[PDB]
Amino acid sequence: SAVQQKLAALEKSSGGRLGVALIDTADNTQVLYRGDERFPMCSTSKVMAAAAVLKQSETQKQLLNQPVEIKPADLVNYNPIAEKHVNGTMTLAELSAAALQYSDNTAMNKLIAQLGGPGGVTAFARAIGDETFRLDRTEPTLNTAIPGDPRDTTTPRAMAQTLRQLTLGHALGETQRAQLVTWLKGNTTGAASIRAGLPTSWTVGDKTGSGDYGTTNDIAVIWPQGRAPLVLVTYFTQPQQNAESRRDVLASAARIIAEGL
Repeated sequence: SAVQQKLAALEKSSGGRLGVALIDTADNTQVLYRGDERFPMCSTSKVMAAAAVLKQSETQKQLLNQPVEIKPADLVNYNPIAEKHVNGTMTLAELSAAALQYSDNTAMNKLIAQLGGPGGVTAFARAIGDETFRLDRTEPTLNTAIPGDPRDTTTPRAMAQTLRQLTLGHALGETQRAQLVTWLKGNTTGAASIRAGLPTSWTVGDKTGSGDYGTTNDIAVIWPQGRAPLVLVTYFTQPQQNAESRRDVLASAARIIAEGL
């Protein structure tokens, strides 16, 4: 198609490997580029950890208010929010918001621990029908993004269908889904990625991710005005271990998707 031609040209211009999955909920049509190839998820995996805790709270009705201790030994490499509460507590709601809206890596590890380890996050993916997602490590080693390493990867198609079910479907209860949507819409890290390629008028909720090998990711639910929502996943990784992040590639992919409605 035309969009596949331009996405292929974008990739060629960039020197990296680009993966895209779009779901248009209006007719359940899909646009895919390298949709079945594995990409390192990096921080986009935080969406699944938060979703898994939200699912837990459908039964444990007060779980999100449960306080969790933040101690100096919990701090890893990027802890913008948890640092503000060392030697205090944060609730699981506050930890989920920090992981999602600020990509706090300590918050992610607390969520992994609440679920019983990386296998508890992966188990949730399987329980909603995602047989591709795999979380293997905690923060920060899950970001090594080594070429060919299947650990901590998913595919664009799989992540698009899962993100659809979590935010617009009913994988979660009603109050839980609305909380996830509210959280994604208030992300602070995404201004230069998918958002930068879309009309200023559309509402976006997204989660970014970055890691070694110049890995630059963004997953998003998009609410155009007067139009059914869209789900867009953009994954990007590069051949050199020390390559720079390329958020512009993600904005460009989104702009190519958007021009063709």
